[PDB]
Amino acid sequence: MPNMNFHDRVSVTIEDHVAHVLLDRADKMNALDDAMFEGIVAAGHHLHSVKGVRCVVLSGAGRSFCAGLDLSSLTERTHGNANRAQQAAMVWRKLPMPVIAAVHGVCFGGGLQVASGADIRFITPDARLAVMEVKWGLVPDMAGYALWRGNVRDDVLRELTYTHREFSGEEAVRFGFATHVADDPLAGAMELARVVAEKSPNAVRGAKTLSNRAPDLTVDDVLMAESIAQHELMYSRNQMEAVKAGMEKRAGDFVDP
Amino acid sequence: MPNMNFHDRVSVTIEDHVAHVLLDRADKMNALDDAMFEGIVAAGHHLHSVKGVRCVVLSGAGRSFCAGLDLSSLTERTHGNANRAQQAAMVWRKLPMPVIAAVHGVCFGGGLQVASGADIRFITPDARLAVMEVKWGLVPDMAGYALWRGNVRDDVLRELTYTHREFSGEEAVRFGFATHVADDPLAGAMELARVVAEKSPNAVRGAKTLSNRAPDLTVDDVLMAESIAQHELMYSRNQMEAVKAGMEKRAGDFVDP
Amino acid sequence: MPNMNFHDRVSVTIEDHVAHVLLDRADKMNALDDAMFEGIVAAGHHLHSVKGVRCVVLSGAGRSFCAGLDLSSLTERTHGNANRAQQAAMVWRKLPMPVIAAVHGVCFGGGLQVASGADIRFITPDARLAVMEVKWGLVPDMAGYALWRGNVRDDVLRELTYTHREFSGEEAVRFGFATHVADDPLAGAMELARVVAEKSPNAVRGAKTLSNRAPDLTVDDVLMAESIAQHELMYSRNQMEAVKAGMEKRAGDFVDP
Repeated sequence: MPNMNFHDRVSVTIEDHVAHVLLDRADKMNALDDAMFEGIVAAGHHLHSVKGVRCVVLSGAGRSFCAGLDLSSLTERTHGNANRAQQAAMVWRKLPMPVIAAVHGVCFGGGLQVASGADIRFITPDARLAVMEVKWGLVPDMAGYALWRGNVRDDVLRELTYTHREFSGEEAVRFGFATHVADDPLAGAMELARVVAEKSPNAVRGAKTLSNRAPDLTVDDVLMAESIAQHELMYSRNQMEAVKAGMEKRAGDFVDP
Repeated sequence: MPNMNFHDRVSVTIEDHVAHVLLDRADKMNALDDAMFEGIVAAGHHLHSVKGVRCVVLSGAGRSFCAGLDLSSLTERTHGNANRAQQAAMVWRKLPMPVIAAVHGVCFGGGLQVASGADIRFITPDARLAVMEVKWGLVPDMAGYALWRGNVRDDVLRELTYTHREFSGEEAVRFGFATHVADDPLAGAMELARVVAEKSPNAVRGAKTLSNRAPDLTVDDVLMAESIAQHELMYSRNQMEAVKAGMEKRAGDFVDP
Repeated sequence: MPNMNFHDRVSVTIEDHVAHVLLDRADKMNALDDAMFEGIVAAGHHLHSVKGVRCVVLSGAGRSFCAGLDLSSLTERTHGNANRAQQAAMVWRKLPMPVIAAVHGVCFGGGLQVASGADIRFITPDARLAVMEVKWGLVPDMAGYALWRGNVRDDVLRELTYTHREFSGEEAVRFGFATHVADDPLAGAMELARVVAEKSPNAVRGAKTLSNRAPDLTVDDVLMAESIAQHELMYSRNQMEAVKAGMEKRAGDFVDP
């Protein structure tokens, strides 16, 4: 408590530095209508400014993560570098803290892109996924081409996009669309989020930022960005605490930004 | 019919929106002489402007896909961003429609790069491949460094290039040089090409273009290119048809660009 | 003989065109103190200008490759695009010839980044590795984000960095932190280095340079850099020798740059 609800579509609860974001339209398999878009983007935006949130778990209520877009202009940048549909996925990558998704049942189209905004994905072996867009005469346009490219082979992605074929959770892990197969992906994500929540929050945030930016920089610039990030951390209060806690084999007690 | 023949080296036949391109110099294991280069580049160029071709299958006549270069200036850009040797591989990636290669027997050097121009590769388990160039005191210069990098690990590629060692079709799939192991790679490629040929041709083409360009763009630019591509598709005639055919569980009837 | 020793921390010996670089502070598990940094960077620098070195093997004395940083400004570029800590890893990637690392025991933090500067890594199945930095409230800043990105998935790297968890040599190969599992990684690296040492040294060096630069170039520029590199090799003396030796089924006899 509180259960924070956005647009009757997304619920957020926070405990012990972990936020759990739940797509909550179980009766329509969390399909992406207008209010679900608003709900997702608003939930992620809210989380920018909650103090002390160190990790996010993102999952779906009911039987599926997200059945994709609901049947019932694009180029305008309404959310910084994104449009609204793209932000539903991108807000997770732009959050300063890591996002761990837990995927079960169907995860199609927009739903697969939204999950792909997370840092890391747990999934059931028997989940059903698809890069569904070509079926509707469209292309993936909710940031998939920016999010998939560091995890999925070029050939695999072209195939799955042109055929829009379904693949399982097990295949998803092997293809790079998910990170770990688990019978209870929510339990695995929550365990991992707890672990993340024990670490220096500044260091975790700096790492996320480097992971986010390094693919698009030249080697020279990666090197400078590493050194600039390390300069904010070295000899700071939470860094000296990490070392001390390290040395005393205890958990660090950190100040949250 | 017609069997279109280019320079007595490459044959192209088209049926039900699928073009089959056959390297046809079986008696020299489709080795890359001057006429084979001309033949390949001319065949790919011809296919730019054939209306209604929705997928290409690329394969070799006789016992091997391509034994590589035939024993018996480089920097000049004769084919847009490529020289002639590079275009033999690059023409497949620059074609608006997907190219599916089917690889068997030997596939060495230039032959491996030509195959690597395709979107997707089927291969026999017992094929023999090699990044052969270092053996001749050369480097791979027929676009391999542009084509391999989204499918093959950095470490794997440096090793195979420096040692020029042979690897099997099974290894090729695991390393990322091919997509699927099949006893009859041509039959698998043709099946996949048929599937591709059922889809909205505009959507398939937009997807290929995003897959082609997204690795070299910043995140910001990937996002804009996604939205710009989607804007050409949404509410167009073939997109409305895809949705309708989708809804009526039937095959779409599309107008070819 | 000679055993060249740098700062009492690194030993280098050269035979039959292979340099063996040994981190030699076995009694502190080759941990990275001030002198070890100096030792590494000086050893790599020396190797730039030794004529006839065609491959390098990098390994650790005693029980571990490198236990990482020793407890007992960052942004200044002291070694071209790197600071000193980054150069301990980067010098291996900037050397004109390939570097093959052999990893056993513990390989943590800085030690993992140093190994990651090599082109290719052999490792024991039961090695212990970790992206350790978050434990000390830091981020990886010894070039890991530039070196890991062509071998390791985005999701895997974010996980291992945030949790700083230990993973085995077997896992390392599957994750992309190492290339081959071997019970005797030094014996495997030395065998591979011998093979590399038989090849045209100009061709091997050109290949390393393309592998190094191609990830950061546009497709257009990769194509030009391939053609420019090939132009230095084609019809040169060592290239004509490779072909001849090729044709006569013998080892090439090359002039070293």
